[PDB]
Parts: sequence; C-alpha cells; structure tokens
Amino acid sequence: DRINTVRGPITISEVGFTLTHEHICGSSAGFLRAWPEFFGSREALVEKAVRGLRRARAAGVRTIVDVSTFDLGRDVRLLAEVSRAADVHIVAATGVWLDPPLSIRMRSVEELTQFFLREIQYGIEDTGIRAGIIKVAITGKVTPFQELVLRAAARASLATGVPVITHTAGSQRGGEQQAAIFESEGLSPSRVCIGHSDETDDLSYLTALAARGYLIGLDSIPHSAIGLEDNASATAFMGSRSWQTRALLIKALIDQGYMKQILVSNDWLFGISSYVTNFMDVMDSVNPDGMAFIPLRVIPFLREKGIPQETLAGITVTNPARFLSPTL
Amino acid sequence: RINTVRGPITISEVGFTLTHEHICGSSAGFLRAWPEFFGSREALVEKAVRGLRRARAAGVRTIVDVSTFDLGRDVRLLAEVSRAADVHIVAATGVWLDPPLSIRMRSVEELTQFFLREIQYGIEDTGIRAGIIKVAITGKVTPFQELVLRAAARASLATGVPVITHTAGSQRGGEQQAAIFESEGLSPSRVCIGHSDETDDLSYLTALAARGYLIGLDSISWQTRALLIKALIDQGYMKQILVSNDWLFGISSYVTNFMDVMDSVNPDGMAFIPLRVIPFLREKGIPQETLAGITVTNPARFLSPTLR
Ligand SMILES: C[As](C)(=O)[O-]
Ligand SMILES: [Zn+2]
Ligand SMILES: [Zn+2]
Ligand SMILES: [Zn+2]
Ligand SMILES: [Zn+2]
Repeated sequence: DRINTVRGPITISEVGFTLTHEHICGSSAGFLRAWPEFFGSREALVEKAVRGLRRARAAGVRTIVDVSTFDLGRDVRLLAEVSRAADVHIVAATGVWLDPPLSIRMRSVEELTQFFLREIQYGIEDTGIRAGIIKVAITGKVTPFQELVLRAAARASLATGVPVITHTAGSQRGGEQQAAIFESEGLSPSRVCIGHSDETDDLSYLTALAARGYLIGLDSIPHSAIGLEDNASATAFMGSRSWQTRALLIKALIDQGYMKQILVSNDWLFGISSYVTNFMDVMDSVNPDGMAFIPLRVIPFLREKGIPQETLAGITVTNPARFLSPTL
Repeated sequence: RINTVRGPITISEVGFTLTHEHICGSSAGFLRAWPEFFGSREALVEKAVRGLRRARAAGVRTIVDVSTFDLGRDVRLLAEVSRAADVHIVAATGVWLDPPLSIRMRSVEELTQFFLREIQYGIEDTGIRAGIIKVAITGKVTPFQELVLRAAARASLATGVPVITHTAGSQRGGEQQAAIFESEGLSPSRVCIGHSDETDDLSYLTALAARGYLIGLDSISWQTRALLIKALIDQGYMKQILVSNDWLFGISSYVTNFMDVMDSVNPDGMAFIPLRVIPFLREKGIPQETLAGITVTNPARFLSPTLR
C-alpha cells in the first residue's frame, strides 16, 4: 500500500499535503504531441507548469493527483518531467472522462476493466509509470457506456486496491447514481471520491453520501465566473458561485461531523485545449494563485471561521493518504 | 516531388498507387496506450508488412494512408512498415469522423494552421510531412464538417497538396462538398470526392468528373462496383478515376475483432485491386494503357503538389 507516482512508489509518510483533483494539462489523447504550438510550445507549457507547481510547493503542497485520463490527453511524460523539476509528487490516473474516442467507447465492460488494469498493473503506454487512481465521469442520467465505465472502475479497484474519483456535472446529484452502481459491484464507498461536489449547496445530498463513507470532492474551490458575466463560456465552465461559497461547504461538512470524508482541491490546470481557445487565460485571471489557492487562500479562510488547524491538517494530509493508499 | 514517410520522392518513383488505404484504423494515442488490443504493436507491424509485401508483389508501389490524427495515425508505425515492405506511404492530415474536443472546438482558422503544421513542418516530432488532406463527411455535410472542408481548401491552396473526402452518411453529398470547395477558390483537380463506389448513380458521378473532380471508388457485389469504373471510362473520364480498397491491417474504432470479419470477406487485402479488379476490367475489354492511366498516371497527377 505504497502509492504509485510518476517518479515511482512512495510511502504514505511522504505524501504530505495533497491536492487530490488537479491537472497539468486538460487536452485530448495525442493532442499535445501533434499540436504543441497550440500551447505556445511544449517547452512553454512545461515551464509554466513547473513554475506553478513550485509555487504550490512553497505554499506547502507535497503531492497532487492528476486526474487526467487517456481521453483528457494525459501525457505521462509531461507529468514526470514537471514532477521532477518541481519536486512535487504527481499521481497519474487511468479511467475514462467525458470524451472517449471510438476505440474506447466501443469497448466492453470486460475490455475497459483490462485497460484500467494495464494502466495500474503494468504501466501507462511504454513508460512503466503505473496509475494510482481511476478516473470516471458522468453528466446527467448515466449513459449505458458510462455505466460500463463505472463497473469497470469498480472491478479494477477491487482487484488492485486503488481508489476511484468521479466527475459529476452538477450536481445534478450524480453521486447517488454512481454510488448505486459502485455498490452493486461490491465496491466499498471508502474507495470512492464523488467529485465536483462543491458545485451544489445541497447539504442533504452531500451529508448523506458522506454518512455512507464516500469521500466528498470539494475540488474546484477557486472556480468562479463572478465578474465575468459578459463571458458565457466562463460562466458555463466555472459557474456563478463564489469561491467562499464553495469553501463554506468544507465548514458545513466539518460541522456535521464529516471532516474525515472531505477532500479539497483547485481542479486547476496549466494548459487547456479541450474547451474554448485561450480559456487558460480566463481561468488564470480569476485565480493567479493557481494550485496554491487552497493552501494560500482557503486554509486561512477556514481557520478564520474557527476551524482548528488540526482539522485542516486532517483534511489536507490524513484524508488523502487514507484515500490514495491502496486497500482491498 | 511528393512527401512520403521516408522523405520526398519523385513522380516517376510513385508507380502503381492505392490512393485510399490505412495501415491501422484507430484513435489518437490508442495504439501506444493499449497495443495489446492488436495483440501487440509487434504483431500489427508483422501483419502490415506481410500485407504490404503482398500488395507490392501484385504490383503496388505506393499507398496513401488517409488516416488522420483522430483515426489514430502513427507515422512512426507507417515509417516502420514502409521501410520493411519497400512500399511508399503518403501520410495524411485533416479530420475524420471522431475529432476529440481539442479538434472539434477549433475554428476554421485554427484547423487551417494545424493542417499546415502537419504538411509544412511535420507530424508530431518526426519531421514526416503530410502529402494529402483528409476530410470525412456524413449526410449533407454538418456545420463542423463544413469548417473542416474550408480549412482543407485553405491548406491545399497554400501548399498544393490535394484533398480527399470520404462519405459514410450517404446522400449525393459530393455536390455539397463541391459547392464548399469551389466557394473557397479550390480547383476541382485538387479534390478526390470519395467513396463514390457506394452509389450506382452514373449521371451524378459523370457530372462531378466533367467539373474536374477526381472520383474515388473503392471497395472490396464488387463486380457491379467494378463496372462503374468501366462506365466512367466509357463516358470519357478515365483521367478522373481513382481506385482503392480502403483496407487496413488493424482496426479498433469499431467492434472488437471486426478485423477478422473484414479479413474473412477479403482475404486478398490491399492486393484485391491488382489481383481481382484489374483482371476483371481487362476481361471486360479495358486496355492496358487505360488501366495504367488509372493506377499510375492519375495518382501521380493528383498527389504532385500544384496550384495550377
Ligand atoms: C477537466 As474538469 C472541468 O472535468 O475537472
Ligand atoms: Zn471533472
Ligand atoms: Zn478535473
Ligand atoms: Zn472513409
Ligand atoms: Zn478510409
């Protein structure tokens, strides 16, 4: 139950302050290799990211989990290069996000399970870098293909002990659908983070999942298009709720007794091609702190509301370690 | 000169060409992320080299691999197979039916520059340059497909490389394609309107040929299909005909083991044209020089970069 990173296995003691939902680059499979000019250059992306991670390291971050799948253009060589140069642990992922190509979406639950296992048990591409988390996504009512992905994720998790992290669009309360399928496969809720759960203020929804032992991904705290009302693409991607509003859900879950079920992140990136052109600039305008936003802005905000330092250390260090540590 | 995955070649070196083929039909990054889907990369290479050597022994000298980025083109795979089989392979840019978000969110201007990158600079970090632009079409042409066609036209106008289309979603889609290409100022002689062998509407095909378009037939009943080649010859448009198999040696973009279905239907693979179609046409009285025009002269004129 050491944890696999892009630099190899590390012990739980070394994981430290973890951001469990981030991205070096949000893209599409092969796109970084075929069109680096889109990002200025690969070299520019590598530097921009390295600088960003280093600033997160200065603010106390020791590990990030890059939840980019194959179809979100995960380039594990970009992750390894940036991890080493920033000296920050990066856990990579398998799974399937919202843009599977035909070679993925035509696959069977059995085939998908085998693919996830390859990426966990053997390595990603020809690199030997093994995934440490499984990635899944739904929007709205689960599609037949998304249900296959969820079942394959559960089976791969049961075989390897690595956890599952989900994209929910909304809520839209997607966690209840996901949890039902995961449990039908015998997966323990303690192996699952229901992500983008900071999109909603439905505390009944959040607390009921937490009470079942799910981890709650309050993972996009700095995402907000307040002030950018004239930019429809910004509003659609980041929403109209303030970062403080998202952050207060952390306090709300603590106050209900569920501190141990909380995972906090920025869901930041250093490049993005999967959306509108130059969207990285729009996001950067909203959060110049990048991935340092959690430790620099959110932690002090929560301490200010009277949350004890020890509880914040538990959410940022202990919870991610328990989550990431492989457990059958 | 024409760019191949082994560098530039002269027109005289091109020889008998199959202008619409694939080594592998897949998705971007897939071959590398899950080569075991194909058994192994090594197995895919071995099969592709055997199949290309078979085609070469039946007279083929060049294939045009019209796999785009989104059809999982791997020019390193193409280079390896090309070298081992001693068959020239022309690589493609463009957009097929499965663009990921990073492609389908792009403007006409952005796509134009990406196609130009792949033609003028090279594919990925390989220095291998695309010698053709690829556009897949459905139905009457979707808005996004129209964007791709216009970018293809603009990249062609800047470089002289031709454009080949293929239609899956069937209508008289060639006329809509032609209208878009012509609105951009593209010469029809730079365009192969593909898989025209799907229909049996000779008047439609003849009218496109008379306008200067190349007519892309393919496919692997095949005899009825082959008789359209003769019909177009007899209309006076042998110069406008291109013939290919649209074959591949691996496929992951459809159902599992579809490659087995395909191989059971057409065990000749890419040799189907020279082993079956060419003798059939010779038997129906098409002369040698005409067959050589279709298989050698037409592809060379089509592929040789020109702005006219
Ligand atoms: C790349 As996302 C907006 O699903 O974290
Ligand atoms: Zn997401
Ligand atoms: Zn994300
Ligand atoms: Zn086609
Ligand atoms: Zn094809």
